[PDB]
Amino acid sequence: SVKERTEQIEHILKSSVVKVAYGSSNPKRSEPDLNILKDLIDSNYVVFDVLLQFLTHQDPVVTAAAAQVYIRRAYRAYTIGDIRVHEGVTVPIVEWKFQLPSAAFSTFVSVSDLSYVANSQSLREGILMAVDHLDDVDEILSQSLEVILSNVANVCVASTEGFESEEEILVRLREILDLNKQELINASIRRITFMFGFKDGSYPKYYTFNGPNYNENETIRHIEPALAFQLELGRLSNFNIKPIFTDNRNIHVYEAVSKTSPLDKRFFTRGIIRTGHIRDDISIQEYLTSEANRLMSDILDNLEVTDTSNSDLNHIFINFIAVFDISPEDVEAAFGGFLERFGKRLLRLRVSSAEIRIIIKDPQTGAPVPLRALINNVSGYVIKTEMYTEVKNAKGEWVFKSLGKPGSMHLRPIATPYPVKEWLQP
Ligand SMILES: [Cl-]
Repeated sequence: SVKERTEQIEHILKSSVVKVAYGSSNPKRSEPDLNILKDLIDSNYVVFDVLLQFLTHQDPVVTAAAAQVYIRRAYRAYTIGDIRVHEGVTVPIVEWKFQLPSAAFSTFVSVSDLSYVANSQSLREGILMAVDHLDDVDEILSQSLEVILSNVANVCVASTEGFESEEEILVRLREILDLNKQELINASIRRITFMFGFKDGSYPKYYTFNGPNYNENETIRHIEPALAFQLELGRLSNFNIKPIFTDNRNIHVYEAVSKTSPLDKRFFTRGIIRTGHIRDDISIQEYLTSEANRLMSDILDNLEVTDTSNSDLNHIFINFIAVFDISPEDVEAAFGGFLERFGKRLLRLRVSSAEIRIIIKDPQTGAPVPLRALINNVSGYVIKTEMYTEVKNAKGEWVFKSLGKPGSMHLRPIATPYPVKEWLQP
């Protein structure tokens, strides 16, 4: 598939550009047909693993249809405006304008910086720039910013040949930052992101640095900031969070300490399952349960290497991003006995509960419907799985809605931060 989709894309991009029949030559600078690109933007399969390489595609005319797809699919939670394909000193530059609505996503003025609050009255621009190699950046960046804390810059980087440790790429990027610092600031760039594509099907890496001192935002290291909501970080707001980096980049583990009570330590792992290919043979239900399983294995191994000293209510959050043909009952099926298979490992590790998020193609409407399975180890006697949908309530906030008989969180708002151990308060 990684081959097939890598090719599948090429045809879709160039087919968006091409406007004319054989022999007559096509227009030098022409807009791409969004009806034709739409089926690549609104796709349930992964796209970002295979797409970045086409931003430094040879031709500058698909490069721009590549850009749009990226922007238009990263900013699925935003109200996107219009996009201009500019032309820099060297490589092209793409500018999109955008703004965020008030129920954009499950846990509700920006997605990645939850402290960016604005009134009922706010103006937000973004740059996309492709580069070929990290050395290219410094020259490109300053000129690029000129098309002018509220803006956003995403920089793609087609190669890092001649680099070894991340950490040496990190302080390269820090150099590049601290040399353009005041110039980034003048473009009111709130958050800039370097995104390194790949070819064998690995998911891009992401580095993001914020604010006036462009220090790295560790908490959203390998996720496009626009989609960081898939991590649902807001729900950790009663804890001082800190990442623990891992070799699996679909996995974001965080040490949490209740601000209120330094003795309430936990680890929240939040894994993400994008999907690029399902096998013909197997059921959907069968697919959900292997990767869930896989992911929980990879997850458990990291905790069984990390120092989980006085942790207690350790928590796992698996997030599927695709849409699936399956049924709520079949979904619930798949996670029957899900943890039990891990009982001794979850026991030794103090993992008390796990939450899965799946989306279901509605049989009739064909529209996507979000489920949560909340599995709770507590009351150790048995494991209860409570199944919800997500619904907008009276107030306008997304909310759990049980599938059967009311559950623990039957109409709680999905954004509810995990409660703290209060009895540990002085
Ligand atoms: Cl993607």
